[PDB]
Amino acid sequence: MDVFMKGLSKAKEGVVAAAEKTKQG
Repeated sequence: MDVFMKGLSKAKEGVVAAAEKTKQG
């Protein structure tokens, strides 16, 4: 499940990226 965790975390970074970009514009 390590890979799955990395996959989720990788997606999270993108959602965070979106969250920051959206909350800053």
